[PDB]
Amino acid sequence: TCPFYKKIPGTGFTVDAFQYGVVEGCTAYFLTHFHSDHYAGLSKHFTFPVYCSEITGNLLKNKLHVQEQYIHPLPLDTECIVNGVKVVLLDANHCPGAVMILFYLPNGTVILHTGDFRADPSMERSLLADQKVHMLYLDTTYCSPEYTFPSQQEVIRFAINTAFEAVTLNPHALVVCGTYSIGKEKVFLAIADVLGSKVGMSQEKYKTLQCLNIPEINSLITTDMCSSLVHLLPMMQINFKGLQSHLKKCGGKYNQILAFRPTGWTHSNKFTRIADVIPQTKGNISIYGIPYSEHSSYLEMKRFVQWLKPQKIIPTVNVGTWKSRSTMEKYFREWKLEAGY
Ligand SMILES: Oc1c(F)cc(F)cc1-c1cc[nH]n1
Ligand SMILES: Oc1c(F)cc(F)cc1-c1cc[nH]n1
Ligand SMILES: Oc1c(F)cc(F)cc1-c1cc[nH]n1
Ligand code: NI
Repeated sequence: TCPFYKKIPGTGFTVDAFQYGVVEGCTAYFLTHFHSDHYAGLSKHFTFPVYCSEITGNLLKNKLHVQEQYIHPLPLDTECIVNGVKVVLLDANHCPGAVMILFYLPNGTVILHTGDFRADPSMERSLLADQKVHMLYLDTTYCSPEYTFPSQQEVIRFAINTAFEAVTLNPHALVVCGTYSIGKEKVFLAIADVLGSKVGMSQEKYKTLQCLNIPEINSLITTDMCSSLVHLLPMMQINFKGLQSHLKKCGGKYNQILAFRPTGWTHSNKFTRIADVIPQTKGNISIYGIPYSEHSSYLEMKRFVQWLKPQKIIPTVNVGTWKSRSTMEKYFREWKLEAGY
């Protein structure tokens, strides 16, 4: 059964609620983004209205085969009326097509649902600047002060410089990047661009990237592996055995692999700085774990919430244990007392 934190009270709306069968009284199902834990349950047999971004709608149509008649794409930054209720979609700074949703309830209450997001000061000059938000449904993935990591720009600078140095020293080196979902496309696109290469990948991954429908990505991707010196593989293959196996298939074209595993936060962030990061190495294979996050750091989250000044916060991540729930509630109270309430 559908949990309380996925229902929007005083409406017929749910958010990211496709794995619970027919939800009683739900007239419209919102989907914040195309990640599997959020879309779980959608297929060609779904017959209720789905509201989402254009990019999310492209993925629903082509990857999950949802019928066109049930897909309702909405433009960003635009007041829209859905089943008698004013809504706005805002960029979430997560993966491609990811949104936050502002709901203007009939009773005068205003709700912001962040979906998954990476909070940024630029959100302080969105349509959020205008008015009061009563309730915030918050992506609390990294809601603890130990969760630190660098900016996306700093991580990409490291990856570009590392890859360019390696291939300039050894023109016969291959670069490999791991993936298991949409998001983090900058890692492989930025490396390919500096090396003057397209990114080679499976037909299935090519299809997914096409669905994003953006010319710059299309110009840098191919299914012809032999023509490319940056290859994408499933994240599960980014290990010494998997990479050894892959190098055999390349027909003596390469004699070294440099590989990148984009992760989220890992405990090595507590000790090491991005500039001091070193790889795991075995013979002619090296693997770098790089902390490229598409979720807010603790400090980014705190800044956003202290700016927004919501009356109530409902966490949507780490909700399963009493320890997690208690810890998050203590941070929200600290932030409030500091902020002057
Ligand atoms: O995600 C992107 C990326 F990684 C590289 C790029 F050039 C463009 C995008 C993008 C996202 C939405 N519109 N365009
Ligand atoms: O955390 C808050 C903050 F930083 C500023 C603010 F105005 C309110 C809160 C809050 C916490 C729980 N309910 N409201
Ligand atoms: O363990 C707990 C529990 F069972 C119930 C509860 F409300 C809180 C906790 C907890 C643990 C650490 N901090 N808070
Ligand atoms: Ni996500």
